[PDB]
Amino acid sequence: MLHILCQGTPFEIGYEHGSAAKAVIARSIDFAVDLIRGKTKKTDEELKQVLSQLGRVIEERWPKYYEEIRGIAKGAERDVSEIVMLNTRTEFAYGLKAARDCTTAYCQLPNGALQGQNWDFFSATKENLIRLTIRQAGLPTIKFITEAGIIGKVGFNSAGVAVNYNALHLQGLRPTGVPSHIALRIALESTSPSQAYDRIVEQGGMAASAFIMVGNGHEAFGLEFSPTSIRKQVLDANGRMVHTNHCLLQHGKNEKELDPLPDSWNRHQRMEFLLDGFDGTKQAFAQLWADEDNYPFSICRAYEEGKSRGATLFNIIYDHARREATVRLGRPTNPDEMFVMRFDEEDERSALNA
Ligand SMILES: CC1(C)S[C@@H]2[C@H](N)C(=O)N2[C@H]1C(=O)O
Repeated sequence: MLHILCQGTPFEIGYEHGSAAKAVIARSIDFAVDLIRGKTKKTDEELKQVLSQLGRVIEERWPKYYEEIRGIAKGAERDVSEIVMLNTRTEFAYGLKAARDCTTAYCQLPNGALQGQNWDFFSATKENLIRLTIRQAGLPTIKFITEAGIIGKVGFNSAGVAVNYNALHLQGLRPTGVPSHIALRIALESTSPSQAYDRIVEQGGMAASAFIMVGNGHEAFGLEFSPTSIRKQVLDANGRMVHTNHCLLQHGKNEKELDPLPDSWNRHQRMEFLLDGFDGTKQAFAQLWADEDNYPFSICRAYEEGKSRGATLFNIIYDHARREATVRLGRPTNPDEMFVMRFDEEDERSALNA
């Protein structure tokens, strides 16, 4: 998988990403444009203006992230609004559709916690998956898997903070709220899960709906959110946390979950069952993500035309004890690629600002 090392100012960071992933970003934009057009009757000109409005929000509220977005645009030779689109894709898509009309686990264990997910989506995006190592002086070094062009997704940092992301569809949109991928980046720049929690909350409200898990070797929490609800998931009596694509927590009376997939319930029940017979070993933990019960709608999801629109596109396993993330591209039953991410002393020097 394309691996880009980004360092320096926010703009320089964005620029390296944009330059080195130029052709991949073009594919990301193409795919996003197709997806977006499927959700709306609006003309492209109107869509451009909405994106200009969203860009102005990011510029005002998170100038550091906007500067990076500007760098990505410059390096990829694309319009800033196109990159803004990539970084607000879910929110943008949700909003347009309203106008018109993943399996994750954390296990606390004696020889170190284990945390992981499968990311399930349209297969077209798998070829657009890249990884970035981002060094910013005085902040944790981040290593994360993302679709080319997007500044926050799934990964971990030199401080041991590991993040996971699940689609969730509670109703509501706040265009001035924090986009999900910005919140992911905020979590990835934090030195602990507690700080991550604090800094996400600091934003004063989410733009839309998703689920985010943040953990290290000691503690972990999940967040189920809408623009009007932030509910915290904690470890159960077994030191476990499981999440799929539906609300497990009680939200306010006004909250409304929109068309979650039936298999989201099946997969959660399945993973909890699997973790019951789980012996604690890293080998067995890795095998959980290859489960094919209820195929093609399984934990290891398969694309099957006329049944399931997506597949598991990657799996990540955080070995908290060793601060290593094992990544398997494609379906864990037969991965396209497998590699281990780890921080070296240079990554650590940047984090210390030494
Ligand atoms: C296309 C997807 C793989 S993406 C969404 C969620 N991750 C899930 O499961 N789905 C599938 C769906 O919406 O059919």
